[PDB]
Amino acid sequence: LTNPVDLYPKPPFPHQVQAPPGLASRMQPRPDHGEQSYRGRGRLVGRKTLVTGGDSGIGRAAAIAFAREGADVAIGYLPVEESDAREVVALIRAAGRQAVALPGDIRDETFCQRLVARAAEALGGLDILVNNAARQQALDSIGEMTTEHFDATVKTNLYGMFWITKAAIPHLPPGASIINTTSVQAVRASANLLDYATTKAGIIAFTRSLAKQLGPRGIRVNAVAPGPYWTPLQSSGGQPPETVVNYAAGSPYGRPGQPAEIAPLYVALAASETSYANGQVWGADGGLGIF
Amino acid sequence: LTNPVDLYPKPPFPHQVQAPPGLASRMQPRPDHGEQSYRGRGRLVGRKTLVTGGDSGIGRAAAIAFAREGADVAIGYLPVEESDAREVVALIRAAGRQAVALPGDIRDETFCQRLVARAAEALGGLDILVNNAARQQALDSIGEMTTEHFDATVKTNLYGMFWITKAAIPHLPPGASIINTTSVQAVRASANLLDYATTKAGIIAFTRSLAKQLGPRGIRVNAVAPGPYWTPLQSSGGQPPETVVNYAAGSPYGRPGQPAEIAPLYVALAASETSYANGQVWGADGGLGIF
Amino acid sequence: LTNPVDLYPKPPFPHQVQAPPGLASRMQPRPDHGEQSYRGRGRLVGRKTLVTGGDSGIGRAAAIAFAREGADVAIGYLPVEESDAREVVALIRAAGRQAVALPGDIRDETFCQRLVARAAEALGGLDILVNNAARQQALDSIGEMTTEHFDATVKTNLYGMFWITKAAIPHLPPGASIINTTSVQAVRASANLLDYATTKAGIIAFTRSLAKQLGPRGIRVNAVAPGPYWTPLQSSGGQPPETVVNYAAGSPYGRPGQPAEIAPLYVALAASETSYANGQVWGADGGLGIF
Amino acid sequence: GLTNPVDLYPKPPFPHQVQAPPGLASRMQPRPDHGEQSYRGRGRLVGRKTLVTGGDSGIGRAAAIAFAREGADVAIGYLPVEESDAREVVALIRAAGRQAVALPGDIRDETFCQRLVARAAEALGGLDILVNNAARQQALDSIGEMTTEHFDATVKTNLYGMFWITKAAIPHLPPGASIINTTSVQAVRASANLLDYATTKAGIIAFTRSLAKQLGPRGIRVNAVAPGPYWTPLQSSGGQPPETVVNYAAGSPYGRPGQPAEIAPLYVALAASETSYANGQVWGADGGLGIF
Ligand SMILES: NC(=O)c1ccc[n+]([C@@H]2O[C@H](COP(=O)([O-])OP(=O)(O)OC[C@H]3O[C@@H](n4cnc5c(N)ncnc54)[C@H](O)[C@@H]3O)[C@@H](O)[C@H]2O)c1
Ligand SMILES: NC(=O)c1ccc[n+]([C@@H]2O[C@H](COP(=O)([O-])OP(=O)(O)OC[C@H]3O[C@@H](n4cnc5c(N)ncnc54)[C@H](O)[C@@H]3O)[C@@H](O)[C@H]2O)c1
Ligand SMILES: NC(=O)c1ccc[n+]([C@@H]2O[C@H](COP(=O)([O-])OP(=O)(O)OC[C@H]3O[C@@H](n4cnc5c(N)ncnc54)[C@H](O)[C@@H]3O)[C@@H](O)[C@H]2O)c1
Ligand SMILES: NC(=O)c1ccc[n+]([C@@H]2O[C@H](COP(=O)([O-])OP(=O)(O)OC[C@H]3O[C@@H](n4cnc5c(N)ncnc54)[C@H](O)[C@@H]3O)[C@@H](O)[C@H]2O)c1
Ligand SMILES: [Mg+2]
Ligand SMILES: [Mg+2]
Ligand SMILES: [Mg+2]
Ligand SMILES: [Mg+2]
Ligand code: NA
Ligand code: NA
Repeated sequence: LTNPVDLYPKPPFPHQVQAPPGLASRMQPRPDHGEQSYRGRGRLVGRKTLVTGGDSGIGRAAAIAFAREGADVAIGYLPVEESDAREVVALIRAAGRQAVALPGDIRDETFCQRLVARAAEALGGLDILVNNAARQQALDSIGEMTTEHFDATVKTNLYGMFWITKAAIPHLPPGASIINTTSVQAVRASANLLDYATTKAGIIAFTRSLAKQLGPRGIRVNAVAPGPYWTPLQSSGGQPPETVVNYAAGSPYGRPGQPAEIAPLYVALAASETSYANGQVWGADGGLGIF
Repeated sequence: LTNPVDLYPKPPFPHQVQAPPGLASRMQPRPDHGEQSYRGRGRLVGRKTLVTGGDSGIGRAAAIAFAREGADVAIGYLPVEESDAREVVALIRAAGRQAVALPGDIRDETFCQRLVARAAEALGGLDILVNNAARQQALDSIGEMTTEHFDATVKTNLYGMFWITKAAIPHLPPGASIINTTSVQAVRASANLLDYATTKAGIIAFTRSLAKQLGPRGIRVNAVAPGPYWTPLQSSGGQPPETVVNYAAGSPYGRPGQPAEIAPLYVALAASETSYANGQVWGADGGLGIF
Repeated sequence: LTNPVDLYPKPPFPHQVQAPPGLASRMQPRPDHGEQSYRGRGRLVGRKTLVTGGDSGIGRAAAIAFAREGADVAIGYLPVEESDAREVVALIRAAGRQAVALPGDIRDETFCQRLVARAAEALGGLDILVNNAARQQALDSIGEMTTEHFDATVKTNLYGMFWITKAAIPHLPPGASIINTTSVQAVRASANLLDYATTKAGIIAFTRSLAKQLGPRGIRVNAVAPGPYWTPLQSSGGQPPETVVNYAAGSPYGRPGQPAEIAPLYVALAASETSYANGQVWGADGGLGIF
Repeated sequence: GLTNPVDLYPKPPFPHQVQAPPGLASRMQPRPDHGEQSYRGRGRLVGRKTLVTGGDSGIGRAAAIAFAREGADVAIGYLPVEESDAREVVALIRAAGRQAVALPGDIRDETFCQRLVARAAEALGGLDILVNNAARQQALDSIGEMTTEHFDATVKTNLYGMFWITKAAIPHLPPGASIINTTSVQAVRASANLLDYATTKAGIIAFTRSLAKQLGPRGIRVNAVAPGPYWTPLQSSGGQPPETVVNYAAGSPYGRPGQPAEIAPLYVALAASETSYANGQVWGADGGLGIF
């Protein structure tokens, strides 16, 4: 037994702006993605996985967990994040599994198609897809939101997911899983996250509808809804700098989550024994009590 | 007192297919938008309103009610719907008010700006905005959903709303109202409405976030969530023809709604007396009991 | 047009505590239930209504509005609230309608039955029922919550509603309306409102289930979900005194609602024209954006 | 490897099979699968000390088996008439090498709730996983037929019982402990024939969320699980009418109800010490209804 409250760092944190998408290695403190704590138990042996945004944050924690549970792992990421991605590749390989690094921008439809084709070719198949990449850039007013800002968030968080998922489904055998990362913002819908929250609510409806389409074919589609986590998405403008300094201070634990803490949700949803979880949204928000 | 169950038509309806967006005048029965039944009582006197998709369906019922409550009304619609729109223009003027007809495709960002500008110019201002136009085209499988189909739905239902709303805010005085039409599909998320349900959940988060931005400025932003209603959106491919024949037969009333029935929600949300309703989603789904 | 933000008082409010259920006339400032501002428009002429907790707060605002819309009104309240209740009786009569005053404790099943029977007898019928009375007593820890405390909340807010509603249904003709007051606490579920939040979530499910039972029989059942409002429920222990002093200071308007502002929801849900609103939860929370 | 979940378990139609409540799993046709043969532990709850109400049958039985195989000692509550189901669970717990405790009694009685927790904690040498899973569910088509006795039995079992047990348990729970409450998709599906039941299941979610905010700061996590339709005696003893039971979940995306075996992984995942930022959550497993 461990008290979860003081298991991880609490605010205040140092001032630390990065340009998006940021690097985990440059945060203060660096996030804990489970590098030391996550121990596998053979729960996903021989599975074949693609995790978008697997270089850092929640995607990285999921990639590490999958590899240690016996799964081979391809990760997508943006080229600017190469130094974070190389760490994850090294962690996958140290677990004795195959790692594939597939950099590119999922706003580009033809890249989405190439990404899935090359992941499946490299792995000799595909049977866990995690749509986790996201753009998040806070703005206090719609007056400041250009079409370029709105479009970048929607193209990353909705179109990219649509294109990748559509390309993936012909590869996925019965027994496979799709997992989409959404956010408590889907319904908390902060004033400063107008476009982001719009997409995160959309992801949940997409998940539920696609689960009804694919469930009869033996493919399960689910979503994970984090509350506030210590990731480069936040310190590179997902929240303003002063919010980052005091991130989640007012929450029940008085601290943000660390990515390590949410990896178990992804493993549980993908595992073959969790066979009646389909169309679900599983939250991990530290007591906000949203999903 | 009237028993609502028996107040309006019940299925089965005759087999009837139209190409989208369809005409209300070609439905059997023609929808009841309140042309004979809605009596105004001075609840929106002198208001200045823009209703997208005001030619037919729910938007037409809202436009008729607004005019009879003393508001001037501009309606958007697509050019092929001119014969429906002309009826709404005549109903607005018959109530003694000013009508403005503004056909154009809201997937076009520049038309969205033109629509708002011309509505405000003609009416001498703008203080009720109703984002109600939508695309809905049922498809049973993501495998048959093209990027063109997905994009048409997202550009109509999310980008059009964003562009129109952003262009309208500089016109809106303290005390104004924005109302966005969403759907029970936001959470019912049927297998055959993958892109549509995505957008309708998005609209709710957009409403909630914008309400937190604009509430402090004195502008209220709310959503209306219809269940199934008898409109040309459904018989022009929003549902497959045999579902249209049997539309809402399984509901608690055993019948779909008629547009007339939901107009009162739009009047109540816009009324100045409803001054602490902001960020809300008000349902009218006949007992499905969703919002 | 008037800015709704500045329409009503903002905190801080004087330190003030009353023994429950409290009196509206002893609050500082006295609440606005629409005594001067609510304008009837002939929307409920000849209806026959029973409002529990109609002496003060939201129920008082609804009772004034119903009378001004042309309905006869019976109000329930606790005997110690006679001084608040007689003001409401006077306002109903000033609107030209019949008032009935029916004090008693709805935790008493036999009283619940007498209440409904005497209301219908005195009015000559019954066709709007508003279950609005509630108990709310904040407590920081379950360790301090006696069975007596938990039972008082559940018996008032769940059993009382059940008994009154069961007794009323044989009187209610097709076309009648039942409205249940719930709370954003149903899902906000504050730490200090453990028993209360339980009951308010229960009320929503009760509303939805009963709407599916009675909808087919021509009786609509709906719920209203207020956010924070300035009523004696709060300064008599519903929130601790320092919260009352700063009540809703952190909300988008920076003020709580006044009961006057939510009356239009009760009128709209009761009106015959709102005929496809059944099983709904309509929020009025000032921009929290919950229901 | 990969298995198609659609046809992993039996589909309707099932034979007519009314039981008087609370019913016995051994008298269902077919007998439910609680994971007796299939669930393999992996040392995820070693040394934990657990109390599961309604652990004789159904979802609670599946949780009990999984907890024991993951290394936890397990006390179960149930009603005396279910002794024959409970004795099987006791044997499954012991065969995993754990301590089992059988604590029959009716949780509508406040005094029994207090003694249930005291006796569970005493027998196990502590308590650090509480699963509030017992429930009453009796379908009725109209409120006119619903007596105060019927309403009260559902509310006393599903809300008051949970309240009394939870309150008595909290002084025993150390930091790192878990409380898990079983709710239902009926919390928001709110069928016409489950008026009192749906009321309580929505109530359970608000109770979970509020208590998570109370206890989270002290290191105790409070969460809920939201099943869709599962093959259990709660349904065939009147939770649904007989014709619905015959065709249970035929119209769902898989065309079949869940078997309790399938939901046990949710209870293990919520309780595990590594799942340390899950608090106040409602995790659904409804086979594609897509509710929680
Ligand atoms: N951190 C939080 O507080 C929080 C809260 C709720 C939800 N979430 C969700 O967490 C998920 C993972 O993000 P995170 O918080 O772990 O942060 P993160 O920055 O570590 O991960 C986001 C990833 O998105 C990828 N990405 C962004 N734009 C891309 C593009 N155009 N092409 C390809 N890849 C792109 C990047 O590789 C990046 O690593 C996101 O879906 C986000 O919505 C996070
Ligand atoms: N009818 C239902 O069962 C139902 C159910 C839930 C929600 N809704 C919502 O109701 C709203 C109104 O639809 P309705 O059912 O009254 O149908 P409708 O067909 O009468 O109205 C939809 C309108 O959208 C407009 N429109 C569509 N694409 C457009 C474009 N590219 N540019 C400009 N205008 C465009 C058309 O003018 C059309 O009249 C929509 O937002 C829809 O999502 C309808
Ligand atoms: N004021 C808020 O901030 C707030 C917030 C959310 C929801 N609500 C809801 O608003 C509704 C009305 O409360 P209000 O805020 O207007 O406060 P209020 O105190 O003015 O009204 C509550 C009324 O409940 C009645 N009542 C209480 N116990 C009773 C009993 N045993 N028997 C008979 N009558 C009894 C009393 O007559 C009292 O006037 C309640 O259902 C409450 O849950 C209020
Ligand atoms: N089976 C489904 O379709 C379904 C669907 C949604 C939710 N649920 C939930 O699942 C949970 C477990 O039930 P189940 O479906 O496994 O059925 P089940 O019949 O196997 O378990 C319910 C148990 O409740 C216990 N119980 C009932 N009344 C009691 C009392 N007064 N005192 C003590 N114990 C009492 C009995 O021991 C019984 O075994 C319940 O909380 C129920 O709400 C079930
Ligand atoms: Mg990164
Ligand atoms: Mg049209
Ligand atoms: Mg009072
Ligand atoms: Mg049993
Ligand atoms: Na959930
Ligand atoms: Na609502």
